[PDB]
Amino acid sequence: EDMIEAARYYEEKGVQMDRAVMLYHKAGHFSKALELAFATQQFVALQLIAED
Repeated sequence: EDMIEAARYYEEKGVQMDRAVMLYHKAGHFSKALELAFATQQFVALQLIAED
């Protein structure tokens, strides 16, 4: 439950929002992370989300 709010805070800042995507992926809530990874063009994040 924690890194969900951590990623929300990072997106609120919007500077480390890639790290917010990383945290969202770590939370298992790939539905929120996949859209952001596609938008940011992070194929590493996309592959990590798809495998996990």
